[PDB]
Parts: sequence; C-alpha cells; structure tokens
Amino acid sequence: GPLGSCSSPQVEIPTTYSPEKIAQLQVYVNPIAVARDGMEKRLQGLIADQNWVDTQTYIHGPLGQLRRDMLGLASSLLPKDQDKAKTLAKEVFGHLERLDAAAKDRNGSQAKIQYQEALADFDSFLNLLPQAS
Ligand SMILES: [Zn+2]
Ligand SMILES: [Zn+2]
Repeated sequence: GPLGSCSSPQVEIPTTYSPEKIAQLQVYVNPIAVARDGMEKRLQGLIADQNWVDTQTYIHGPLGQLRRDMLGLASSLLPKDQDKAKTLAKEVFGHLERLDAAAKDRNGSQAKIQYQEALADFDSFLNLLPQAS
C-alpha cells in the first residue's frame, strides 16, 4: 500500500521572524508608523488648540484607514501575538470613536484622555513588533 501518512501534518509554530516575513510585515508597518507619528504631532496639537472640527477630520481622514492597517498587520504576526494584536487594533479604533464623540461634545478633558488611551493601546500593539525587541 501507499506510503504517505494521512494524519494531520503538525508543522509547528515559528517563534522568530524570517526576513521575508519581516519585509512582508513592513508593508503594514509603513502606513501605521505614519499614523503613529501624525497622532503624536498634528492630532495632539489639534486637541490642545480645542480645534474640534479639524480633530474630527483628522480621525476620519489621516486615521480612517488605521483600523484596516492594524488588523492586516496583526493577522500577519507570529501566531502567539495575533489575537492580542487584533484586540489592540480594535481598542485603538474604540478610543478614536470616543475621541470623535468628545470632539463633538467640545469636551477637551475627555478628548485628552481618549487620545492618551488610544496612544497607550497603539504603543502596546507596536511593542509586539520585531522592531521593539
Ligand atoms: Zn483601550
Ligand atoms: Zn465621526
């Protein structure tokens, strides 16, 4: 009889990134680093100036693709980090929606807290990258 095994191949978990995998990941990191830098520079200042109208446009425009980008990055990580990274992508989106609502409410204290919480979870996510090790 046929010699091949019919059992599930258990090609186990990689726990380091190959250059391929790292170049592939970089395709998502690029726009995500742009968004992280823009949140630090421009969005911060817009909140500080109580410029609520431009705050909201910033979230919808420059950050409008960030959920999609982070979710694509997350699904590309080592299996070990995929779920945590996905959960963090969803947390950042959540704080940006709470941010947009604070801008609508012209509540600068609430806006600053959601901005900080969005950055804390964004930086948590970024710390899963081979860049932070
Ligand atoms: Zn959060
Ligand atoms: Zn909105």
